[PDB]
Amino acid sequence: PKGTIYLTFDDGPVNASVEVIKVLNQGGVKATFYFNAWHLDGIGDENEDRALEALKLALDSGHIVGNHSYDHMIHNCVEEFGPTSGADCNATGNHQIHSYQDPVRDAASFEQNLITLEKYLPTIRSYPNYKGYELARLPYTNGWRVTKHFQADGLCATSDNLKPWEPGYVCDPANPSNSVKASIQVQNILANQGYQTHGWDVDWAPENWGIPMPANSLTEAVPFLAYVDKALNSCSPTTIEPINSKTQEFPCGTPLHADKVIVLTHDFLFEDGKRGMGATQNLPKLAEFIRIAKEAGYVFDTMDNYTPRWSVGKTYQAGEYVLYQGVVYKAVISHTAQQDWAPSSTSSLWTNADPATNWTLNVSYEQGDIVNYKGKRYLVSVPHVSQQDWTPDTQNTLFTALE
Amino acid sequence: TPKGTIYLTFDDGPVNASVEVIKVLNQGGVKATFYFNAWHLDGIGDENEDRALEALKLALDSGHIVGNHSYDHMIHNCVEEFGPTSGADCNATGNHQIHSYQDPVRDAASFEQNLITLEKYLPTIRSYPNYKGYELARLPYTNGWRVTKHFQADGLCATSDNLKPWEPGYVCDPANPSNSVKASIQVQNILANQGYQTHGWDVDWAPENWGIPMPANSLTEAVPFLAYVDKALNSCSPTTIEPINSKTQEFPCGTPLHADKVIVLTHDFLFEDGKRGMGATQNLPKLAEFIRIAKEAGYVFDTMDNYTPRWSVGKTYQAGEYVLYQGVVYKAVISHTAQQDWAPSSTSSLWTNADPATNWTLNVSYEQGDIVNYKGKRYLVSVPHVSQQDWTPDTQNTLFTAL
Ligand SMILES: CC(=O)N[C@@H]1[C@@H](O)[C@H](O)[C@@H](CO)O[C@@H]1O
Ligand SMILES: CC(=O)N[C@@H]1[C@@H](O)[C@H](O)[C@@H](CO)O[C@@H]1O
Ligand SMILES: [Ca+2]
Ligand SMILES: [Ca+2]
Ligand SMILES: [Zn+2]
Ligand SMILES: [Zn+2]
Repeated sequence: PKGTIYLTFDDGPVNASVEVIKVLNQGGVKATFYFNAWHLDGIGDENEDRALEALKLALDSGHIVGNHSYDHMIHNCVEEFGPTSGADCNATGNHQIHSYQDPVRDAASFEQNLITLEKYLPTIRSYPNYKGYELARLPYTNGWRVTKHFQADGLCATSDNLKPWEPGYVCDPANPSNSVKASIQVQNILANQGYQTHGWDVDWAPENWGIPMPANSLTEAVPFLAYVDKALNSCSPTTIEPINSKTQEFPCGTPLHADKVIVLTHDFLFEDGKRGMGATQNLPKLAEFIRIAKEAGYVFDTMDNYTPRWSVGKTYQAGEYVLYQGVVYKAVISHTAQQDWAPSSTSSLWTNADPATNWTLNVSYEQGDIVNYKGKRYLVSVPHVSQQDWTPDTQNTLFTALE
Repeated sequence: TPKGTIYLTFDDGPVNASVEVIKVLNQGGVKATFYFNAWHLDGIGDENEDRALEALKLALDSGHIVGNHSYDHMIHNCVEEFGPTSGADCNATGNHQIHSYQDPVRDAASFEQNLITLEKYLPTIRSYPNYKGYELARLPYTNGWRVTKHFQADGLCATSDNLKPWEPGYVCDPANPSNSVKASIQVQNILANQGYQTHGWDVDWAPENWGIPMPANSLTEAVPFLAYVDKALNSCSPTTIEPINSKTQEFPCGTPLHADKVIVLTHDFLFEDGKRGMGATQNLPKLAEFIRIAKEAGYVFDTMDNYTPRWSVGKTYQAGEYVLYQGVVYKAVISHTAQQDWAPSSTSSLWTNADPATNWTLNVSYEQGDIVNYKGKRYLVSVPHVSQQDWTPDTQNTLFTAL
């Protein structure tokens, strides 16, 4: 395979999601859907009466469902959140403005998302492809919490004053907006609940948002495949445009990102409706893209596999990463995986490399890491692998409490 | 060896009274488990609770275990519309135990809301290893257990559709439980599919006399309460306990995991000088004394996170013995001594997963007649077997029969 494409669809489940999924199924591929459950409540200002149907269809078809927050942060676009808020924020177009404010409340939206999904589809946890409590992606934000050493933020994703295209708009990644700062804190809060978050490499979007029916200008399949070819092994989260889509400090060349392209797109771009004739014009682009991408040697996978599953029989090199039971591990020593020697909190063969900051067992801590433990912050003074006896409040040779 | 293990469990905190309870436990040199309802943090729980957050912090800083007792103690099912006054409204009627569970999906959701509220008021709470809000739960009103796949049982008369246990004409039929009970059974199953264990109790430290104006004053004295604990030790109390709504009728008497252990239920609010009596002045001394004399009698105190004993390297396990490892219950396949690199897991030959859940799961020893959920469908285990990845119920029409 020349690479692996991860088709990721944001902002469903909506009516438009249904035909998208059928195109995927016909194409013989699985995708990842980052869902906002407010559509299930009928308050998301989309054609969304088939939201539940779409959710079930996504899950019955084997696609992965991940967590895009309950309301896409629309509570931070309006004065008081309610059933008309999506339409209000759509009226103003202030989505990217003050998008994150109180990061605790904003992170709680992701958990509210689990509540609502599990409300409308009480069986959802019986689906192994339901990953709502494991995989997430922040509204507006090309931000990543993949592993302890694969993390980076969208430093100008959202603004305190002006939308990006506007004159005089400033973006200083070194002194990011308050919204960006808050969004970083959300990332951290989620990572401490065990989420990975993933950004994207390429965004399948209207080439022109200024024309009527802008969804019609979704990149045609052939040139889109060119964009994908260009993103492959090219650290495109740093070079992608527009600016609010960049991940400025993305660890170019980080091993898990090799030979992979994450495509972001939006279900709503594939309906015939307020944005254009997206079903008529864009469903065949999706279909053709899948066909010609396969032809060209790409395979398609899902974000539960973006960090590969630990596999019995496979030989691992030290430093290689796996996902095992939702936790990221990094191989300590090269070896071949066998049945009883899975990664764990006590394995000598692996350390826990989750992208989290709370003190955790069997983590290779590095000098300069700051960890949280029983409500305090501690600076790691000497590198070591955490173990139960070496708690930060009792090991001042390893940790120093910060003020 | 100790005479047995006592698990002090305090329900309905965090409130003001919690603080002095915690201090006495601390002076007693013991750790307890608090099953909390976060509505007190919002100040709508109708208790003296301005120090709720102080109490939560103190509980966690003192090393006590925090477990999930749901956000509002199901008060939303005691009133027409849940709101800031519903606690008082329900205290006005005394209908806590009537229609206590209705929509199990919604009631189970209160346990997740509890997580949200706790993590809102104390954003650092996940940095406490003693925070087990997302792992350990107890249903309001209900002596119900989801411990292991072979250690589960319900409070078949815990809650009612009409009358309370003391009202004449009240009838408890375990064989044909109330609707509220059936709903609570579903809540147990929902939480268990989210990874919770739930535990009931063996003895309840409560007013000896609810008919006086200051009922808290009649909390059993230390010596005779110790006698109750003694009586409970190895004698299947959940079946014999009174009142009837506190029974666990089908409790697996003699089940090994329950041997030599006594779980004590009590309530923080019984240790307050206030509307229930002189709880602080009268009951804090009883608590202190009970701790002293229990120890002198050979008992040790432990927390509910250890009720299912944590897996520990170096310990020898026997075939069929249960452990907890990373919040998951496992059951030993053969007698062996535990080694660092051979931990229980989804792929371990030494252990099977024995969580008390019903969703189809890897490496579970299924029995004939077990019913599992998988991708939205229910399957009868026709051929008992240990589940593996290639034997998903949708593809194994000999091992499983679709219902
Ligand atoms: C231009 C456009 O379609 N923007 C949409 C907005 O309509 C929607 O409410 C939001 C949440 O899904 O996502 C995007 O910002
Ligand atoms: C008689 C008594 O004290 N009942 C209490 C009730 O007051 C309280 O609101 C509820 C939830 O905390 O727990 C108990 O049912
Ligand atoms: Ca995880
Ligand atoms: Ca668990
Ligand atoms: Zn989005
Ligand atoms: Zn209670």
